[PDB]
Amino acid sequence: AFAGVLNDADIAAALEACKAADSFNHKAFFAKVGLTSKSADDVKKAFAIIAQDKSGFIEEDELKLFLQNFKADARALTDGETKTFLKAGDSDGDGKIGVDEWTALVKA
Ligand SMILES: [Ca+2]
Ligand SMILES: [Ca+2]
Repeated sequence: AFAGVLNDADIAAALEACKAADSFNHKAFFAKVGLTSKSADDVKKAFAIIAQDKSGFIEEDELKLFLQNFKADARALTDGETKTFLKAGDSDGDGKIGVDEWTALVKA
């Protein structure tokens, strides 16, 4: 779903690095996959994908499936990984990650 925004090479290496359960770190994934250097238009396309439906937010259960947006058969994040990722992104603490949070998080 990221064809045209992120290259396959980086996506391959990013998934590879966080292979073992609990090895995931969103900041490392962002950097390796090439997200932090993308335009505002691509960063919003990325949000629309990860957020799945049209609730306008990345709900926790959606976050858990973060890696699958890149590779269909990727593993789901662990409860631990999901919580760490959510905690760092959910600035307003409403339990989910909205667009502003996403934009900001990608800039941190
Ligand atoms: Ca959603
Ligand atoms: Ca939030």
